[PDB]
Amino acid sequence: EVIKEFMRFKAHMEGSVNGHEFEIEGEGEGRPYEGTQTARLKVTKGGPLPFAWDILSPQISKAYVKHPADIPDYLKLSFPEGFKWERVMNFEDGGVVTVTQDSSLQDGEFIYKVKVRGTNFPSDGPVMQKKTMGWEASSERMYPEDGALKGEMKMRLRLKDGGHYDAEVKTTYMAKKPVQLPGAYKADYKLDITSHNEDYTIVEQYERCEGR
Repeated sequence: EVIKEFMRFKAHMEGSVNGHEFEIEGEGEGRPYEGTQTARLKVTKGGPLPFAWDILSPQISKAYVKHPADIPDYLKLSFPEGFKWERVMNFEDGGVVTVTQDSSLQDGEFIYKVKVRGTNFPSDGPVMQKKTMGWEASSERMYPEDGALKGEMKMRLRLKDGGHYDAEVKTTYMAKKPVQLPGAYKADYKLDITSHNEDYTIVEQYERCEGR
């Protein structure tokens, strides 16, 4: 049908973190029913970034989440029109990241438009000093509320110096048509940076996500 067993995507991201503006463009591919995907991203403006790429990686794809048959796959069902999402991440040291995203399907490939704002990150923190080392696996609590599918999760970022750096995350995912919302369930994620040049202006990532 509209969602094939293999799908490519194009992504464009604009934003600002602690006042630093940037643009990122990327292309990816994956297997939406198996919950797996990879992408190649390039910082096209504002590179090299003065902050950890790790805060941007989750803002680059929910059409690729493996679901059981008895769970309506609301975000897949939303296509060809698609869906929008709005996210707020509250980090333990007061940093905040907010995101608004549009997902659409244009002639057989997914199109992602992302806007990112980060603010209040301590200048001496792991984000502005780039001391981060990738996200631990996460479980997102999914639940229907107010005509939308909501997600909530605590995410933990590994630090290069030893510890962990935590965020509280809340996201609203909204189909462009009112397709069948699921009941409550959990989506488990693993997101890895698989390749990156010295300054991270070219980065590759891989993610597996499965609803339980």
